[PDB]
Amino acid sequence: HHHMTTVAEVMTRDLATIGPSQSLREAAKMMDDLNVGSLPVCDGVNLIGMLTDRDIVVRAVSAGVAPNERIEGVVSGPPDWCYEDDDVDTVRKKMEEAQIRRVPVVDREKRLVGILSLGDL
Amino acid sequence: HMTTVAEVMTRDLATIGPSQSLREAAKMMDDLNVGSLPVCDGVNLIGMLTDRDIVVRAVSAGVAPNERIEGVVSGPPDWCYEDDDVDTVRKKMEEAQIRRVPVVDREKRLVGILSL
Ligand SMILES: [Cl-]
Ligand SMILES: [Cl-]
Repeated sequence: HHHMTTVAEVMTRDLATIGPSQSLREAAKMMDDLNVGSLPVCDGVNLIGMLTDRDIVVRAVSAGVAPNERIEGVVSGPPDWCYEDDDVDTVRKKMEEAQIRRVPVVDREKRLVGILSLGDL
Repeated sequence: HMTTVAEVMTRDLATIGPSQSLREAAKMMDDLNVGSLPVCDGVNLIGMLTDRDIVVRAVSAGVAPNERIEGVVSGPPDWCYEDDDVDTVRKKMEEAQIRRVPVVDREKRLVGILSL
């Protein structure tokens, strides 16, 4: 048995992201269509944060921020994130510590390369 | 000895009615640190409105925060009686990935909320 499993071996590489200038309505539609509760917010491979369904509710809806408004005013971080060569068990423990279900994965240049979800484990 | 739902549920009820706004629901979820709220019209338990429901049924449709929540909730809700076995109910909650279940008496009146 050669090695402990790395994030790269279990993450998804089919990346669905949303930009900071897109609307809360667009984020909510993407969450519904993809059946996910959290989206990576990026400009291209440049990771800004993760936006959750609960973030939309407690940071936007509760404050009267309407669906046409841009995501970027609602994003708050710093995001959890990991490197693709990190050990998956260590990352899983950090996800449970933050009570998150998806974590973005970057390469050594901090470019977004994947998403690790609890369901991948 | 079997622990019943009544022994561990919260009896302090904070519910929302169908005529109240999405903003009010979201603010209650934040203030109470919960992901779902019982929707009640008087003694009539209609369903459990989740934070995700607000997003995928209201925000995704462009609904403004001041709009009422009526019709956003979908069901039927999971629910249990106060004298049900809590271990059984929690097994069902784990299976369905729900974190809160409304608890009713034999007349189907809301008496508590079970969390975990
Ligand atoms: Cl989901
Ligand atoms: Cl929560």
